Amino acid sequence: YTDVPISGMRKTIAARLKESVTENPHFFVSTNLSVSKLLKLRQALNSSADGRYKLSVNDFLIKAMGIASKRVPTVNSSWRDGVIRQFETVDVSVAVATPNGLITPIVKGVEGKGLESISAAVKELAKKARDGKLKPEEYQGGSISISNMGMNPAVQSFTAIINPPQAAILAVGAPQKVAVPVENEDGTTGVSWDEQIIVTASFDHKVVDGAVGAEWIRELKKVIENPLELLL
Repeated sequence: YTDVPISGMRKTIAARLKESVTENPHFFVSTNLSVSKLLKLRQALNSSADGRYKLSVNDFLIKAMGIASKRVPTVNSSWRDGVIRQFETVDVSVAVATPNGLITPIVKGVEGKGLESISAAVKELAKKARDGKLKPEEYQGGSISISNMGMNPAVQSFTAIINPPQAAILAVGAPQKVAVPVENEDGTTGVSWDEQIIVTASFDHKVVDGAVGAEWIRELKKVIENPLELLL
């Protein structure tokens, strides 16, 4: 009936996603991260401030992605002319939802940067993405991506398409209350309510195998569920 035409900008993104799904054989690895200690650490770090900063879960996730990509360097790679290009630093592309679609500004040098610097760079790039004032060197590049959907409480889990020429992409669902067993100080078991987040990582099988993706997911889960390991 109504036949509004394609903008032309959508055609390049459609061809790019076509390239991604036709040259990257994707496989997904799902996990559930417990963030009950991460939320307490974020609450303490936000309460011990004078309005200098404001921390979110995405800052801890980007720092944990940097730590996990430094520990497993096979995921921090690409696919080039007969050659695998392996980087040292973790450059994390963060997806920002604008009314003109999707853009991925890059936070450069994630490992050894600082949570306040990460929060400042994410806020700068997000407000500049909403104003539409970016340079091509700010959204062209990166070694790993992350898609965030925590503001929507309906999305329990979702998958994402890998932006070429990267090798992996993360997808973070809304937190939910999951029943987790607990021992009391006597012999019986109990019911405790834990805040869990379903995290799905999509890997390219030409670069990352299933054991390498499982090791990356295990290190990410370790750094998330033990928040004091973000110091190291």
